Amino acid sequence: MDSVVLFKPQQYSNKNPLGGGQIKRGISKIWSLEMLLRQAFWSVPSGKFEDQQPIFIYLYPAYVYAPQVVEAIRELVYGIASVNLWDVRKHWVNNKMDLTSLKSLPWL
RNA sequence: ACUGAAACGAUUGUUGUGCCCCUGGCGGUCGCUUUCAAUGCCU
Repeated sequence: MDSVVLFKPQQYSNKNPLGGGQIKRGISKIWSLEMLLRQAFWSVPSGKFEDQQPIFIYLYPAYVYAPQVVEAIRELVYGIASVNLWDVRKHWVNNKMDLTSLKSLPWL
């Protein structure tokens, strides 16, 4: 449904029968709660989020995190600044291309 | 039926339009066609 999923509901499917009138794709009732939780807690559009060209970065652990590191990664993923590459450029041609300069910039 | 069978990111499009290798410039300056010569010899 256009009111549930984050992208076009009605495009060609290899999973629906070929030449059939079932033109809408399927979603598990589980993934239907998940797409609605994404509308609710990321505040993204229904049926139209894909046109924002969304690319997702997932920050998986090196097997284990301590409780303080999961709290640190909370403070990041809910608080990270929307990156603009112009000043990341500026703070790196200044500082003589020492990449260690990036460690200190206001990323939050 | 290989999460299968068939599967064009395609169609159209001028690196375009204007533009003076331009302006100025003495082949110039100096230079004796010169030097020597019996219209001559006899009546």
